[PDB]
Amino acid sequence: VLSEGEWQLVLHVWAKVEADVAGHGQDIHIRLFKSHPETLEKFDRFKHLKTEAEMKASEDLKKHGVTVLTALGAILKKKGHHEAELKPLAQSHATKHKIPIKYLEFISEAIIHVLHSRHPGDFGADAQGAMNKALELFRKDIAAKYKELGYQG
Ligand code: HEM
Repeated sequence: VLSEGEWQLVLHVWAKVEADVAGHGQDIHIRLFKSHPETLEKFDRFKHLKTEAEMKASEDLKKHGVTVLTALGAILKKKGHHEAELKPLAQSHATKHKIPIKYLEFISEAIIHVLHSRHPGDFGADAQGAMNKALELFRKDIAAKYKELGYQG
């Protein structure tokens, strides 16, 4: 469970993300694909992208990052009461895209990295710990929904 204080630190930094959702999404995906290249293989629509500049130039990748961060933001704003928002995500990611929890760990790492790179003054140790707890909760809850669907990833 996160404390109310922890949720407020999470949402405080999230408001900074919301000032440029597209750019944050791009940096997060680029970091993810650079640090863990195997994850790019999951995206039939993006795996053709060969360089960082191609990734930045891709309107479809930029659009996708807004979709991803919009879904995550909607989840975070529920402060743990996110069943209705999380279930459809679990359904598609377990049954269609087949994304193991370890890949969700990888993108969580990319999120923390990008938020610190862009907002160090609003993302110190305590805020990072809070965001880490929020993403840990997201991953734990999605893993339970995965199992309900029969996926052990
Ligand atoms: C913060 C965690 C993530 C969130 C919030 C998120 C959210 C979303 C959303 C909202 C969609 C569109 C609707 C849907 O199909 O469910 C989507 C699609 C997709 N996701 Fe994720 N995602 C996350 C992590 C990942 C990761 C790490 C991967 C791969 C390693 C992945 C793979 C995919 C793929 C392949 C699609 C279909 C893209 C397309 O061709 O249109 N997701 N995701």
